[PDB]
Amino acid sequence: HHAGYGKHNGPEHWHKDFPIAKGERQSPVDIDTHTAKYDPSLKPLSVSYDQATSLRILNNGWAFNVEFDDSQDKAVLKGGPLDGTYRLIQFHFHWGSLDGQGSEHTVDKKKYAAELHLVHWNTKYGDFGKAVQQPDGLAVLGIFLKVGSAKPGLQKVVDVLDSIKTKGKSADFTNFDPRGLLPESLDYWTYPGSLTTPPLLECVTWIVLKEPISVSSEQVLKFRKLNFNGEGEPEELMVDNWRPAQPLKNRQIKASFK
Ligand SMILES: [Zn+2]
Repeated sequence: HHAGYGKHNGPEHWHKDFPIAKGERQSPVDIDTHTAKYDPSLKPLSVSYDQATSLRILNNGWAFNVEFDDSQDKAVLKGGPLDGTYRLIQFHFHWGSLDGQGSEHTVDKKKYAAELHLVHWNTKYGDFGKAVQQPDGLAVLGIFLKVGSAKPGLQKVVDVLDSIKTKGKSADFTNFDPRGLLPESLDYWTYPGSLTTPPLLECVTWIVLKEPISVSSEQVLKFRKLNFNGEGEPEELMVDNWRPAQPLKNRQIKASFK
């Protein structure tokens, strides 16, 4: 009986196994666009994914992760609020059972159909495991997804989901270009926060893009065909695997843009 997104083990229950769930810098949060202040101090954001090397995609019962080779300085995130270099290790989504919900962060309380999370770790800490133990160990790029026109660069991901339907399944996923999942503009909000799943460590600088990418209903429907359960178990569809907005507390959300 571990955490999950069910009525008896959902986000509201996580604090029992992870006290930090009621911490001072938990994520996600609602982004109040009118209160977020433009920060002249923010340097230009740099997303260098030209040499990104994906290797595999796995259903881990919480989402599916496209994993990358981070043994070398290739796909990195720098600039903006960040100091130093952060290396891409994996990306995953959260999505709902309906187009009206699914994102973890909200904008003026608005919930998007889904949210993409590109996870990077601060290279100054040597590895991901050590980085998550640091307040500035991680830097996650958040991108909202809305339903409309299909996203060409996402179809490759959608097509392999059939092979990793259940928890524990993984498949080769080489040569995937994450640049195809980025919106046109890099304008962003940013604030200090946490992982949004156990162990919910407060080691994350969050960079959430203002501009959503559009995906087709067909593409999102395939996300909804995945299973939380393992092979040969009662089917529990993988939907609504998002954590709700948490108290902002003593934090300020800064904007990179007008
Ligand atoms: Zn996430």
